[PDB]
Amino acid sequence: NMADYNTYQSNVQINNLSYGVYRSGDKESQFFCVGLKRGSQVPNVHTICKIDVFGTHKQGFDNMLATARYYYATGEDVRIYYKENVWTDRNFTAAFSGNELIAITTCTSSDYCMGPTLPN
Amino acid sequence: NMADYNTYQSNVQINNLSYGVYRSGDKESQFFCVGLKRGSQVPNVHTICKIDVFGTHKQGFDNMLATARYYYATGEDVRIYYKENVWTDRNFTAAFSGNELIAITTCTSSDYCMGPTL
Amino acid sequence: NMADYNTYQSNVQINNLSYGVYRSGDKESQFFCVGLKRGSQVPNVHTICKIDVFGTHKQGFDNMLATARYYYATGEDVRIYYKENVWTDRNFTAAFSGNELIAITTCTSSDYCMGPTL
Amino acid sequence: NMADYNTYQSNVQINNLSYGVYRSGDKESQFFCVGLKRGSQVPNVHTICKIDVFGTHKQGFDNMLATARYYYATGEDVRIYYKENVWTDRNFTAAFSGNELIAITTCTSSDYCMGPTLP
Amino acid sequence: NMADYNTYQSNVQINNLSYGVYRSGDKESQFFCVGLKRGSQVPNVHTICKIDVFGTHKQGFDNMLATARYYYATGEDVRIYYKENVWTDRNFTAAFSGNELIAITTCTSSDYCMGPTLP
Ligand SMILES: CC(=O)N[C@H]1[C@H]([C@H](O)[C@H](O)CO)O[C@@](O[C@H]2[C@@H](O)[C@@H](CO)O[C@@H](O[C@H]3[C@H](O)[C@@H](O)[C@@H](O)O[C@@H]3CO)[C@@H]2O)(C(=O)O)C[C@@H]1O
Ligand SMILES: CC(=O)N[C@H]1[C@H]([C@H](O)[C@H](O)CO)O[C@@](O[C@H]2[C@@H](O)[C@@H](CO)O[C@@H](O[C@H]3[C@H](O)[C@@H](O)[C@@H](O)O[C@@H]3CO)[C@@H]2O)(C(=O)O)C[C@@H]1O
Ligand SMILES: CC(=O)N[C@H]1[C@H]([C@H](O)[C@H](O)CO)O[C@@](O[C@H]2[C@@H](O)[C@@H](CO)O[C@@H](O[C@H]3[C@H](O)[C@@H](O)[C@@H](O)O[C@@H]3CO)[C@@H]2O)(C(=O)O)C[C@@H]1O
Ligand SMILES: CC(=O)N[C@H]1[C@H]([C@H](O)[C@H](O)CO)O[C@@](O[C@@H]2[C@@H](O)[C@H](O)O[C@H](CO)[C@@H]2O)(C(=O)O)C[C@@H]1O
Ligand SMILES: CC(=O)N[C@H]1[C@H]([C@H](O)[C@H](O)CO)O[C@@](O[C@@H]2[C@@H](O)[C@H](O)O[C@H](CO)[C@@H]2O)(C(=O)O)C[C@@H]1O
Ligand SMILES: CC(=O)N[C@H]1[C@H]([C@H](O)[C@H](O)CO)O[C@@](O)(C(=O)O)C[C@@H]1O
Ligand SMILES: [Ca+2]
Ligand SMILES: [Cl-]
Ligand SMILES: [Cl-]
Ligand SMILES: [Cl-]
Ligand SMILES: [Cl-]
Ligand SMILES: [Cl-]
Ligand SMILES: [Cl-]
Ligand SMILES: [Cl-]
Ligand SMILES: [Cl-]
Ligand SMILES: [Cl-]
Ligand SMILES: [Cl-]
Repeated sequence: NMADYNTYQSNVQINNLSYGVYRSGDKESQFFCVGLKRGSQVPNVHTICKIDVFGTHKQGFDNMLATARYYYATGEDVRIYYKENVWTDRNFTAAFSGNELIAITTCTSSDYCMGPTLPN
Repeated sequence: NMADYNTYQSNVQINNLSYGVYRSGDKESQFFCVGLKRGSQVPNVHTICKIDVFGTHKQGFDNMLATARYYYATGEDVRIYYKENVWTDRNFTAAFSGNELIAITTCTSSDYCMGPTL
Repeated sequence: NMADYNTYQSNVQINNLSYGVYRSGDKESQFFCVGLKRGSQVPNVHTICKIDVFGTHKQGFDNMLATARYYYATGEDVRIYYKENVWTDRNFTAAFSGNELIAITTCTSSDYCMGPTL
Repeated sequence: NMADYNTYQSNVQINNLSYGVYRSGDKESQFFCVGLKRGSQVPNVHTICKIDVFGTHKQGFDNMLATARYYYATGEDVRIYYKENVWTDRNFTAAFSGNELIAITTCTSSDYCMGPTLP
Repeated sequence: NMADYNTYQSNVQINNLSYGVYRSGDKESQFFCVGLKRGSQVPNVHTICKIDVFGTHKQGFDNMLATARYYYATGEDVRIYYKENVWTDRNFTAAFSGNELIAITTCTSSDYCMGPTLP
């Protein structure tokens, strides 16, 4: 069991994207946020964010951004691994969410995406 | 609300892009500007720039550039958050604008774009 | 022969890609993994990973990611060089594998891929 | 007017591209050059270059290259701002030119390219 | 002439690409190699490599790689400038080559590629 990989939404698509610069607390940050759909439906949790200088995992901001962007471009089916209730900037969470983006993997069927699932 | 996110234009397209290097004050800078339209119309503020070593927020130059270029390439509907009357180099502002680029988010209808609204 | 180039699969395709951030041991890491098919079949070794701050070769993370993603986009025949039984984090291996990604070369025919062979 | 923005070619296309590594003096450098055309014509200035550790603006090498490469790909109309008589290495300028690349902007018509112009 | 720019092959296509990590001479390195064709033929020197921590010019590894990947993608006509027999790790040379990548420029036709040429 990988820590932080037990909260995911599978077979979703990235259909919105935000990227910006922002001062939060006392730090100048960059952030991006993905908006999620599942076909014509909107998943329960639909907005996941990553911030360069805040979070449980500060590494990989540029790589995650490029990855998100590619998937937004193709619109393909992906699994999004995320972490709930991370951001405490109430201004930020009101506008986007408290969710922190952890990983994105691809799917090869309505039923299977790459990466760990809750056993079983 | 999010500081610096109260000034924006929704459902615009990035129909022109400028990138260049330039000496301003006594500092060597990089800059890019987006030119905007809303359909056949030109909005109030239509030129918005970001500069690597100047501005209210200096971070994110490369990621903001890569992002603007993506949207220039697709011609898709976006919202642009910016900050007014930032640049003090009067040669620059005359040629482009005094507007600093803060964020770019995507839009799915004339109603909804991602990010905070007022 | 070249150290670490004795183990490979030729003429497979990358049909899935994983990228994420993860704490392993005491380190904050990035990883990505390619998932492999050979046509419609799954090959013996089907999952190969690279991690920025762990491995036989920590260099080239961004360039290896960029390369994988490229071949994922095209779906072309590649030959993949890898090192088995590298990762010792048993939560990682169970979720992906213990194979470390060493190199990716291209293929012009079902008979030839670039790079050393045994 | 912006200092280095008086010299430009409008509504051209980048139809050739060079990139390489080169020792000039005792300084190891990278350079890239754009080759220009105007539809079927070739403008007065047809070769323009940027070098990572030489020139009037050493910054923005990676971004300028990515920008030029993109425009090379789409082959679209751009405006090119440059600086003449920069490069002192006579081997380099005989091989390419003495022109330094300052900026690249896009054009939405034959009448308009983004960026300043003269009177 | 430009030092290191007198050895080249014009109007070739990059038809193969290798990228990997590797330990040589007790240093941890990245390398990539382009493989070349000329139409239905294979030029005299068909494999040219660049290595991040070794070579006559160690700069520009990411930019050269990105450049070579682009031309692998398009399969278009290019001129490759290289330097011969630089690599001394015989494992590597037997597997790939001993040639170091110096520059890549684009061609408009079989008469003209960008960059310095011999008379
Ligand atoms: C492209 C450009 O405009 N560059 C100029 C920058 C930018 O306008 C600025 O960084 C964006 O915020 O500004 C430069 O001039 C500033 C500098 O001389 C500082 C010196 O401390 O003063 C600034 O004015 C301040 C002033 O210091 C405060 O007392 C108070 O009045 O606020 C004003 C707000 O501007 C100058 O604008 C710079 O070098 O930083 C000149 C650049 O050409
Ligand atoms: C993602 C992951 O698996 N990370 C683990 C890493 C990687 O397996 C490793 O870096 C791959 O090269 O390994 C970690 O555990 C190693 C660490 O405790 C070191 C301390 O010296 O010991 C390693 O085992 C060695 C051992 O040191 C040798 O004496 C001999 O027994 O061989 C083994 C072979 O590995 C541990 O693998 C790490 O801390 O780097 C744990 C990571 O979670
Ligand atoms: C991929 C690879 O082959 N790496 C080897 C490198 C490169 O071939 C080299 O950098 C090419 O420029 O070479 C290594 O061995 C060199 C090293 O031991 C140095 C010591 O400083 O000597 C080099 O040969 C010199 C020689 O010392 C001089 O007398 C004169 O002949 O110049 C030559 C230049 O080739 C060795 O080639 C290295 O570690 O740098 C071994 C690498 O595996
Ligand atoms: C944290 C969590 O709830 N994870 C669930 C996930 C979400 O609950 C769900 O997506 C909320 O929108 O749902 C998962 O299972 C899904 C199925 O319930 C659905 O019928 O089909 C989906 C694929 O199209 C998906 O398999 C999921 O997204 O994987 C299960 C997961 O643990
Ligand atoms: C190092 C060297 O000899 N370089 C030559 C080059 C090579 O010999 C050749 O590429 C080996 O395959 O050949 C050059 O001239 C070429 C002609 O030999 C060829 O018939 O047509 C080529 C264009 O398709 C080209 O004109 C070259 O590649 O430029 C000359 C170069 O110095
Ligand atoms: C974008 C954001 O929400 N930043 C906030 C962070 C993050 O919530 C945590 O770092 C999450 O781990 O927490 C703070 O206490 C901090 O570190 O300054 C306040 C800050 O404003
Ligand atoms: Ca051509
Ligand atoms: Cl754990
Ligand atoms: Cl979890
Ligand atoms: Cl949400
Ligand atoms: Cl993309
Ligand atoms: Cl304006
Ligand atoms: Cl496997
Ligand atoms: Cl010229
Ligand atoms: Cl074209
Ligand atoms: Cl245009
Ligand atoms: Cl060869």
